Amino acid sequence: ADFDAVLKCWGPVEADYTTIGGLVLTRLFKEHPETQKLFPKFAGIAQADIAGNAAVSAHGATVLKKLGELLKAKGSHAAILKPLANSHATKHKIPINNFKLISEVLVKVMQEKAGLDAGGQTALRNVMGIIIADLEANYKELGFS
Ligand code: HEM
Repeated sequence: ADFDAVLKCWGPVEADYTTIGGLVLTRLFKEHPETQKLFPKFAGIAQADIAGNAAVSAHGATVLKKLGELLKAKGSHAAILKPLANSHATKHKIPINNFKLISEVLVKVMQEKAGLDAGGQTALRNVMGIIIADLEANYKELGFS
């Protein structure tokens, strides 16, 4: 049910993955500046320059498309989630806590831009908690605690 609650507000997100994607990453980098340094292509870009950066927004669209494709799965997502754990642990080298940070940003962006109400905020936290716990379990299988 929590997946359905999120999907009932996904329309504004999917309508403009570039704009919403850029909002998410801009906010992430502003509020959690250590996360910017985990993107070598973006690390060192002055904060004031991020909101207008088309490459940042394009990457944010990639992220949100993948999250959309994890929703329109409603829990049965191992063929999507295992590769994401693999690349984020072994290629991008992203500590697990950073997924919690981007999830908090997404909740706020959806509250502001997508009509996600109090119950929907809780639903999204629940869904992101499922996703993050699966990433973490996969990280452990790879040797990353
Ligand atoms: C649930 C949230 C996230 C999703 C859905 C997601 C999704 C993606 C996807 C689909 C890609 C491209 C394919 C791949 O490399 O695996 C990617 C790349 C990447 N992600 Fe994530 N990601 C998430 C969170 C994060 C976080 C929190 C960080 C760092 C703080 C991060 C850092 C990266 C980096 C550095 C790349 C490579 C960018 C490039 O070289 O072009 N990701 N992510």
